[PDB]
Amino acid sequence: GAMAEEQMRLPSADVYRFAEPDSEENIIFEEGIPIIKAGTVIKLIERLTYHMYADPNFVRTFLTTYRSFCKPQELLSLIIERFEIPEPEPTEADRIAIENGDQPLSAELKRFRKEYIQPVQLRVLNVCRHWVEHHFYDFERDAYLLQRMEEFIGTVRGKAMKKWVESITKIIQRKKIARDTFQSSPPTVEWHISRPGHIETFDLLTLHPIEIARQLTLLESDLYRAVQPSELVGSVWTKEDKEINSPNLLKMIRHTTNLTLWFEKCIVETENLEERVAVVSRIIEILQVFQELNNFNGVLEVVSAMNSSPVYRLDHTFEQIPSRQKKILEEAHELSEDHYKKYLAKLRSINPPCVPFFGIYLTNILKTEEGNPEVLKRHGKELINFSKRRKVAEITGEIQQYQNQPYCLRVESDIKRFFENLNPMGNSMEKEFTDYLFNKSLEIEPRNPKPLPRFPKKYSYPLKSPGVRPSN
Ligand SMILES: COc1cc2ncnc(N[C@H](C)c3cccc4ccccc34)c2cc1OC
Repeated sequence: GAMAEEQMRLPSADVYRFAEPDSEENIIFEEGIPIIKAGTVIKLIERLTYHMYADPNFVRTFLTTYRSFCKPQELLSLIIERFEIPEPEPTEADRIAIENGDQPLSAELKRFRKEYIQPVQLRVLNVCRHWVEHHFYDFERDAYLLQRMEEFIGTVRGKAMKKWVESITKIIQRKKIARDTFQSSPPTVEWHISRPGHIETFDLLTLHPIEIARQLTLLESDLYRAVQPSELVGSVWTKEDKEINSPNLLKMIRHTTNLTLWFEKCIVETENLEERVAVVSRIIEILQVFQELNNFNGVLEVVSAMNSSPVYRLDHTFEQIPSRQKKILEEAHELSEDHYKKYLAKLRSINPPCVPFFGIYLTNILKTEEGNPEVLKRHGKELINFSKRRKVAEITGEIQQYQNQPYCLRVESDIKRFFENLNPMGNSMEKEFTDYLFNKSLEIEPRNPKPLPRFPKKYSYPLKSPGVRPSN
């Protein structure tokens, strides 16, 4: 019948793997264009380059997430095999015309070429164009992958495929060369005790708190904007090959660790109580400027530092902090309460520019990865859970909508370098250092009923803050 006629027009399974009938044993949809819930790698590839209709949403999500279930080298091989479609044999009337010496009719072959081979091959090139344009990192990481792609794209003889090879060749040309401006007047760079150039005197209390907040916001904005979606998929930042797969993500996390621990270090290594109060007060001022700038990443780094085991227990220090600053810390902490309800409402209400709290995306992605299975079972056969990947991809999409928000703030190279080079842990491991920090906390403020000892001053310069109002 017509169902068999439609199927038998496609190539046979002994010579082509991407043309078997769809069943519950190899592909399932959710509930227009149907959304793919799960399937085999073969069926995913077929639907990635489906002949009847274009599916740009599935292409975007596939190329973002595929590394969680398929290697880059394996993906190339599959789209090559998908491209290399075998043509059906001519009919008996047509076949005899060849050995006689005459041109056949070839109506079934022309229709197959028109409505299958050409459409499928068109979609494969669209995937290649999307791959090189939006995920070039794969090709620069694995040089052999690029040679194969260039070799494949080089050997595509076609009239209708001429524009696609030209466009794909244009992008690799740009990406090869890509290896090697304010709208308003930025405010004047602020200084306090440390002079411009005197980099050896740079410190928490010697730099201006306004400028610490500005330079950290510029730094963190750049780090936030550098993170690519694929770095977050499949928990690849916690796997063995984390440094190659998730370098921008790891830079973000390590900065957060180093800044947070540096705040804690600054506090507990200031053993004199009155000096430690000035240190804590200055960090709260830094948070106030983070809040002015809508650098929520920054705000919650300060909250983390203040809520840490060595700092949160310093009752004698926080007694001397003015109620106004206590309230600022309370309201900052309140952002995180009830699954970040207040934070999320604040982030949606504001206009650009901002730096979103990065930690929440990592938390939610880790929950999705751990909470959903890697594969679904149907009739004994395991199928790749694509909905799991799409949910992770949807979270990385939220990250991307805040990645084009540059600040109207001038960089200070020396202050930038200071914060880029922070190494509060030194040559200690993290657990060792955080044990040291808590042991330091116990020394400076012993647990009751032990007495509170006095300690000498370490700072020879004035501790009064210049405040957080900028000059004008
Ligand atoms: C559920 O337990 C908590 C409730 C909190 N409620 C409000 N704020 C917190 N943290 C802020 C950042 C903060 C830190 C340290 C000293 C502060 C002193 C006065 C005002 C705020 C302080 C909280 C922290 C908690 O555990 C860590």
